[PDB]
Amino acid sequence: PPTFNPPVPYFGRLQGGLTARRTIIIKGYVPPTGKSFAINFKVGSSGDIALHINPRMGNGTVVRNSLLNGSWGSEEKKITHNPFGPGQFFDLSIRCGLDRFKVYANGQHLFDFAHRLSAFQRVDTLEIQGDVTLSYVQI
Ligand SMILES: OC[C@H]1O[C@@H](O[C@H]2[C@H](O)[C@@H](O)[C@H](O)O[C@@H]2CO)[C@H](O)[C@@H](O)[C@H]1O
Repeated sequence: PPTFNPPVPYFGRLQGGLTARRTIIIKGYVPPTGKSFAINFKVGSSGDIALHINPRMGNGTVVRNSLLNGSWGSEEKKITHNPFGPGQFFDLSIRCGLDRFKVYANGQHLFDFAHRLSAFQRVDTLEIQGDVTLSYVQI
C-alpha cells in the first residue's frame, strides 16, 4: 500500500482497472540469499493472473506466464539481459499497451508479453511476493 519502502507481500489496487497506456514502476533489490519472487497483475484479490513475472535466481531465468481459468499456459523465457542478479538493484517500468505488456528494466527493453487475458481492463490488482526488497512502487 505505501509507495516508498513497501513491504512484501505488496497488494495494491489499480483504480479504474488496468487502463491502456497505464505505467507501473517497481524499483527493488534482489537479495543475495533469495531464490525467487513474483510480480502478478491480477483480476480481483485471488482470481486470474493476466501476467505473472517470476525471476528465478537459481537458474537465472525470467519466466512470464498467465494463470487463466485455473491453469498455467506456456512459459515465455527469452531475454537479452537478466537484471535480477543476486544483490542487484533494478528499475522496472511496466506499460499496459492495447495488445501487449511492454516491460523495461533499467531503461532497457526486457520483454513484450502479448495479452492472453484480452480484456486487460479487468486487471485491478498488483501483487508482489517472494524474495525481493522494494524501494519504490508507483501505481
Ligand atoms: O509457469 C509459471 C509457474 O511455474 C510453476 O513451475 C512450473 C515450472 O516452471 C515448469 O518448468 C514446469 O513444467 O511446471 C511447473 C509447475 O507448473 C511455478 O510453480 C508457479 O509458481 C509459476 O511460477
